[PDB]
Amino acid sequence: EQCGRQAGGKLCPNNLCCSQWGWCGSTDEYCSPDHNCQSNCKD
Repeated sequence: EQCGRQAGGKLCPNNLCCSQWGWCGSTDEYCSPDHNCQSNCKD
């Protein structure tokens, strides 16, 4: 994994959102609170 609780609490590079599953991206499945985004989230 890349970030979040699945990767030692790491933040994503380049201000990307960390999804609920520990992967870095920029779309709703990664960034939305409705999808349990972990960090660098949108709204």
